[PDB]
Amino acid sequence: KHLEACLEGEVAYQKTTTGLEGFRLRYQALAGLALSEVDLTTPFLGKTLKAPFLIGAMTERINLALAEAAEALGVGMMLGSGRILLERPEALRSFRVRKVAPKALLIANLGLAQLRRYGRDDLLRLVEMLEADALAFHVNPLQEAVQRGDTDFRGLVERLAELLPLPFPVMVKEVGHGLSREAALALRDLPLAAVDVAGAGGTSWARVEEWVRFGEVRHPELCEIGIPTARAILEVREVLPHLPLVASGGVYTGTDGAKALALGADLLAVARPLLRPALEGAERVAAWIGDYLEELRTALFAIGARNPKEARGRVERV
Amino acid sequence: KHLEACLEGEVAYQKTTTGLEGFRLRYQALAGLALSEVDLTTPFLGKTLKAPFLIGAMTERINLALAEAAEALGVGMMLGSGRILLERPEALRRVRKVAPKALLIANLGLAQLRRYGRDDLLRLVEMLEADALAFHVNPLQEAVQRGDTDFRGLVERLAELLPLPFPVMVKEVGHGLSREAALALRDLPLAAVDVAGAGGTSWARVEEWVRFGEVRHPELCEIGIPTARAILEVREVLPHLPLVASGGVYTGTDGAKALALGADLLAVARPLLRPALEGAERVAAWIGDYLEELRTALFAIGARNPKEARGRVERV
Amino acid sequence: KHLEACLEGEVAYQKTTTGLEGFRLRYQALAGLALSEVDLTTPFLGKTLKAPFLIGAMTERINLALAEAAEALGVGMMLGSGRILLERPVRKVAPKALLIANLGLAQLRRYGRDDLLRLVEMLEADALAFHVNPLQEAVQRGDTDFRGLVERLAELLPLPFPVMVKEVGHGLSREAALALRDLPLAAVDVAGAGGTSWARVEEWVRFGEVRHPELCEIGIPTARAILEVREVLPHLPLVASGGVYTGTDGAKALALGADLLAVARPLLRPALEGAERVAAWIGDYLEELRTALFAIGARNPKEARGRVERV
Amino acid sequence: KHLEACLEGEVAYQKTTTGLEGFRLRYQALAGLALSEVDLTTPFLGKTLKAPFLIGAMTERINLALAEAAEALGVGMMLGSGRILLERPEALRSFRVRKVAPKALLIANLGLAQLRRYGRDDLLRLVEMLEADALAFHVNPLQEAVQRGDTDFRGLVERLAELLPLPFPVMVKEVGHGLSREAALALRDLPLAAVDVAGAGGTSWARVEEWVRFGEVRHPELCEIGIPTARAILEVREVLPHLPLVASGGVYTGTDGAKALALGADLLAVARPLLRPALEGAERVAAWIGDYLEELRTALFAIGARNPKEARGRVERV
Amino acid sequence: KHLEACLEGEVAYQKTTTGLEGFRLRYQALAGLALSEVDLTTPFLGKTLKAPFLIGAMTERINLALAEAAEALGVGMMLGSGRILLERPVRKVAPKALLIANLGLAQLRRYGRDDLLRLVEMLEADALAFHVNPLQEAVQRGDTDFRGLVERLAELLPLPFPVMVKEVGHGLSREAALALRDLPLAAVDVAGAGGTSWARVEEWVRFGEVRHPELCEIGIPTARAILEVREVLPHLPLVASGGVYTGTDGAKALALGADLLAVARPLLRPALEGAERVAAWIGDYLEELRTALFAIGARNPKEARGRVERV
Ligand SMILES: Cc1cc2nc3c(=O)[nH]c(=O)nc-3n(C[C@H](O)[C@H](O)[C@H](O)COP(=O)(O)O)c2cc1C
Ligand SMILES: Cc1cc2nc3c(=O)[nH]c(=O)nc-3n(C[C@H](O)[C@H](O)[C@H](O)COP(=O)(O)O)c2cc1C
Ligand SMILES: Cc1cc2nc3c(=O)[nH]c(=O)nc-3n(C[C@H](O)[C@H](O)[C@H](O)COP(=O)(O)O)c2cc1C
Ligand SMILES: Cc1cc2nc3c(=O)[nH]c(=O)nc-3n(C[C@H](O)[C@H](O)[C@H](O)COP(=O)(O)O)c2cc1C
Ligand SMILES: Cc1cc2nc3c(=O)[nH]c(=O)nc-3n(C[C@H](O)[C@H](O)[C@H](O)COP(=O)(O)O)c2cc1C
Repeated sequence: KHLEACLEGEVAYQKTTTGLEGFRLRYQALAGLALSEVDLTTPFLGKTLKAPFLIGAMTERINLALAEAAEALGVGMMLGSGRILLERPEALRSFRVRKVAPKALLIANLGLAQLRRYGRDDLLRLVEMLEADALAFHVNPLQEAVQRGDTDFRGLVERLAELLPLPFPVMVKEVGHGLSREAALALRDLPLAAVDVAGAGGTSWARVEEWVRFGEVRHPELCEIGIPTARAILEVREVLPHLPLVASGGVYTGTDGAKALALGADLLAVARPLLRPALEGAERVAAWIGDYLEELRTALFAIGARNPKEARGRVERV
Repeated sequence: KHLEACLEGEVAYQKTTTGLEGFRLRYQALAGLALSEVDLTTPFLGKTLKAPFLIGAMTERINLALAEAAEALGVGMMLGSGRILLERPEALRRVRKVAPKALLIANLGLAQLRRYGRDDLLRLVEMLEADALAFHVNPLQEAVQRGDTDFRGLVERLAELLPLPFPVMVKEVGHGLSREAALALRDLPLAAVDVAGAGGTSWARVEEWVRFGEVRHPELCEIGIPTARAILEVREVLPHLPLVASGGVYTGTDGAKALALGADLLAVARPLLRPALEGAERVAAWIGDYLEELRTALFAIGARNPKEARGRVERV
Repeated sequence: KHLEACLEGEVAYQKTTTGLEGFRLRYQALAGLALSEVDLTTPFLGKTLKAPFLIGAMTERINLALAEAAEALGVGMMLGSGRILLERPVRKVAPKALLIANLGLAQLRRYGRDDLLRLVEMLEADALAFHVNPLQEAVQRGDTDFRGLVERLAELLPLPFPVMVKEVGHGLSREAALALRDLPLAAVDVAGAGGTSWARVEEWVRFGEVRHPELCEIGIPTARAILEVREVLPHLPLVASGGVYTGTDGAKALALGADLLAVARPLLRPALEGAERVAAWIGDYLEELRTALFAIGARNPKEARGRVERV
Repeated sequence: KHLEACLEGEVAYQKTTTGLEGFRLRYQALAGLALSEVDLTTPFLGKTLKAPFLIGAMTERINLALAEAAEALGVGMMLGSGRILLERPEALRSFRVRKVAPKALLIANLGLAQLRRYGRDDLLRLVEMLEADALAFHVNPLQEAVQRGDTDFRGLVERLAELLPLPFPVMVKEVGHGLSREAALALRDLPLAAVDVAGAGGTSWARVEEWVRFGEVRHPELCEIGIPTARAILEVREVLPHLPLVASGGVYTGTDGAKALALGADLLAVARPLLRPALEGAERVAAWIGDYLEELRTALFAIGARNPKEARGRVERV
Repeated sequence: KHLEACLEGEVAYQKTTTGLEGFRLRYQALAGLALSEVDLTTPFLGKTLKAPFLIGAMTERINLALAEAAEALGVGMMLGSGRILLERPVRKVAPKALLIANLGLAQLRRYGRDDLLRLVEMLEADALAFHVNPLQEAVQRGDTDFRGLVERLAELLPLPFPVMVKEVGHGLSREAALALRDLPLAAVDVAGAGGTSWARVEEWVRFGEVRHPELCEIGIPTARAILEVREVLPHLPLVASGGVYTGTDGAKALALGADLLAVARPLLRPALEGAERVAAWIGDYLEELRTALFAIGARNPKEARGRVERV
């Protein structure tokens, strides 16, 4: 159903935008460097990816096409909520993807609200079964409100905070509505491995949720609520000046990814746009991502940056 | 192919603009002067042009129509990359024949200094009988085109073998020169600079259009410094070097704004491409009309010449 | 690539239409019957389908989703050109379901009597369908020779399994139907213009856009094709396909002289999402075809014949 | 719900039209008559109405506003399905409208499919309770199909045919999808008092029905099925050359009513367009209808017709 | 100026169309032939062209680009009014190519037998074409006297080289064809409405805009002109021109009764870019005309006749 909606409905934001359009990249006609010298290699969560890119979390045959491409290109990949795996270890055969992705970095996904019913061990089991290199918890009160699902988000930050110091790197992310600066403050003390701001502008899960319930978005404005990806990057970075940040949420082009990095991001993550190419097969997914990085490179090149790092600051507000 | 695209495709910028629309000219109803007294005469690169205008660089029969008009009106003209001439001296069939007096800036493009030197340059300005030489930088274009993508140490390779017999200038091809780009040139003894900013023709678009018959990465091709921003930024860094505003400065009124923001010369390329295909008379008509309005604009502004235009504009 | 284009490009016809819009169904407010009494059961190619519907030919994991649904609902299914199978040697999910193997006429120039039997064999198909498509092949720039294919079939015809001829969306004219009148075919698929234009799909694959629009709109509108072909082959069972995307349209198709409806492209996306989605699509289509036949006053696909008028 | 949909949804036909636009009225600049001499008086179902107009059937406080206006202007009125009254005689107090409409002609409404569960007496009781001057049965297989209600319309024409010869005049009508010529044939033998073709072009009850189920019309083409009001008039008249016919189904203006009459109708009936003015009160309803007849008169006047009858034939196909 | 207008103004017809859209080509999915066997070779005015195509008359450097392409592909070419040549006295690039000299009827009022021979002479043309255009001349406000021009030609006719009459885009009516039925012409160019409207081109030159739109839409649609003229001159070779801008349209043109297609304005811009560009344009046009004839079931421009129906 949710997969159906993302593929057939108007689930993207209609009024709010990532805000990246409000910034222009500083073009250096005389930055004097060679395109061949711009290196996208970037180490993330204890592994060296060939580009600062992560396939976004998506929730069976799609995962094998996504992963296969992740390996082929050398980029990371966040798995869909393995929440269903801790409930049916028999269903493990379908998230089994290491087979196609031997080396590729794989972030397992679970979602904070679950720490209210799962603990220390269960977690280890999940990262285990999947043979993941890390684990990501996603928070999403607005989505859950509109969906009318577990609507209780009390004391989840501490329940994590305590049982934290885990064997594998851990990161927190939203699902497209964004993480505010105060949200970043609430995480500043936990020893996280990284953060995914996943802001507004791309796919609105409040819309995806309503579309699943009515076959149309009945409360448009309610579903546009969120922190634009651009604002989220700036705000979160502002609070966590050193933790590696992932910009996701409508960062659908290489040029935009460059802007994302310039504003303070370290990694880019794309989800919905890969959903269709994933249905067509790994080759198609690899093609999509390949082209995205091909332009991210050219963008960094025109900016005068030799790598995702030197992009920082190379942008100005329109 | 490139000539085809500029003539048949959507090669102009779609979202980014020159930004000149963000400024209004300060109309002086009582500046108390006569239209007849506004003089466009302006000396550039060691020659006195009748108007602060340069026909933009364009790359065979078109050049003879452009030049012929350049003479007729007394404006300059930048030649297309004569890069092909240093490779096939036979095919040097030259426009001086139609343009005896007219100021002609030869064109070559920086990335070439990686394979050509001191002499070769002199030969080019020579063969053409040009009054100067212009090197153009364009990493973004070359990236999208997928051509020579190496721009390392080109500024110095020029810097050293610089002090040349003829005046030299650096220009972009429509994506613009940033203030830092102007900084990287501040030390070289250049004769002038052409900021050639975004807003007019996007060569990234022209390039993609040549490869797919359509622009596949629109946003990627809109990357650049708007002509208005480039004028302000570059002037800011090189307060005295003569500057050429080009890149979507398609009307006289816009040229006036360009000057007001800190430019000394205006340059137009693509818009002249079609009239050039129709003949010199048509090209002369176009440019004539442009200057006719530039004059009226300077007149309404209260400026007697391209110089007094400086500052006579405000941000909307 | 072709699968990519159908899923991402403007491959549907832009100017020519099926023409079904030119006809209105004769609504009988007092036909006096019960919706429950309208039966879609229809026997085709030696099997009894639960509705006069066939999943259109489409060319790997999609086929298993399409077939699984074909079984679930009791409708037929045409397989993609098994041409690739005779060069590099789904029943598992579809035990009972009627399956028409597909090959394409131009191949009889390089394959014969046996090879055919082998194909229907390997697939465990209930019949075999040859598709003709000169316009597509022209634009594609593929095998462009269609000489003597009708006879090469005509002779080696009388085959162990029922055989049918079809186009790929540009339609079969009345003269085309004449050229087939003598062959002992099991059925025909007019596959007319109005839905997906394979000339467009073909050009889109070559330029990422349709460069010769008008050239790709060439064809016989599905409505015209039904009328024309029926006119020539008054009894051979006919399949209406080519932009017959709704139940209401299917009803019109039948009313004009069709016996079966076939849908292709519209099922391509639901096929990528899985059998449940495909079954949902088709289920809904038949749900409306039934209501349409109901309002028309027809108790079955047959009584629909003639229950329509030109607007 | 149904009342909600007609008031808030796109329940009118989207592609099919009444078809009246395909005819132009024959304007007689020199028909040489006085506007004052065109008389709308027309006797229907044993009563003399002041204009060939009937308020369409609509299904509580609205009925009192509609009726009150019916009296005020001297036009008829068809009541909503009193089907609910034969099931809850206690609910009679709400259809009780004779109090406001002492004289006005009132056609009770019931709907054919009910003769499968009600008989001779029950009918008399309904016309009785309401103190109606006649009874109208409505057929609507397409609506019922889409609604998913009683979908069995077998032998309803005869069940009526036999127990017919009733104490009060009886008429058959559709609900907006129209009656075909064959439909008219199936009625040619029954001794009906009149017929309401109620064709397509105005409100599509298939759309109203789907809108109630999904909050949107999911099968547009399916809901456009029907006989355009113009076609229905011609076709039915063709079969029943003398039975008085009512043209309804998108005949929303006086000028259109004139066209309706010209094509062979005797009475015009309007429903949905009166629904909102009915919610505002009798005065508003009277205003609407008053204005409609004011233009019908002018139209008949320009046509050269002194009354609804002389309108017959005064129109041509564009 | 006129060259400027055609290149920069809205000189095409705005309301009237060629009318070719009113016909659909009869697609023969089973015409059973090979694309390779459709031959465009067609002999015209005493020469064998490789395709039934003629570059339209256009009026200096453009002509060398057009001609050079004419040779390259093997198609004909009509020269601009050489009227200016008989007042102030391209084969070099086009040695073999068929070249129709152009002059225009209204000139026979001031030029005679010899002068004509001189023109065809100087140009080394293979024939001569006179163009009539009262509507253009009216709007232009030029020589507006067209009296007795048909006879002045009629008499001094029987000329050493083949002669043909044409309009300039407003078309030749059936009666116009009647007035020519007696003269021994080599061929006719109906040059109908639907493409470039010279009344518009003319007004655009005078006001920089079309002030009397409806006045400039006056004319016989190319489709009607083909039918009407053919009707009167069942055997004289006919050229369809006037908005016949695509191969598919050319096919329709032929099907309705034309023998040759001629394109003008659409070649004007590629002509400004050079012969290669012009050749590309025409090459692509014939490439589709071939495919169209192929789908129609026609082996050559002749078998196309009648292979079309009215929509
Ligand atoms: C089909 C689909 C499934 C998803 N499943 C998950 C999931 O299981 N867990 C999660 O944390 N996010 C999930 N997401 C969210 C993305 O990882 C993330 O919210 C992103 O911001 C939305 O993609 P973006 O805007 O490019 O489109 C899913 C998104 C899509 C489209
Ligand atoms: C047909 C055409 C050919 C050109 N050729 C050259 C060239 O050889 N070298 C160069 O440095 N710029 C060339 N240019 C670029 C212009 O000189 C310059 O980039 C300008 O900013 C684009 O024109 P503008 O925006 O008015 O249109 C060419 C532009 C056009 C339209
Ligand atoms: C992805 C796709 C694959 C197809 N593959 C074949 C094929 O292998 N053989 C064939 O004869 N037709 C094939 N078709 C054509 C259809 O069977 C048929 O031409 C139909 O008329 C097009 O579907 P329709 O108009 O509903 O959409 C294919 C169509 C689609 C969309
Ligand atoms: C709120 C509403 C309630 C209705 N109730 C009935 C009803 O009970 N019985 C009936 O036979 N028709 C009913 N109708 C139908 C009308 O009498 C008739 O179908 C008409 O053709 C629709 O109105 P028209 O097209 O102007 O809008 C109802 C229509 C509306 C808008
Ligand atoms: C630039 C241009 C110049 C032309 N010059 C002539 C001419 O000298 N004599 C003539 O008879 N027709 C001339 N024509 C007309 C064409 O030969 C003919 O009228 C044709 O129908 C218009 O081209 P078509 O509709 O494809 O565009 C000219 C057309 C154009 C566009």
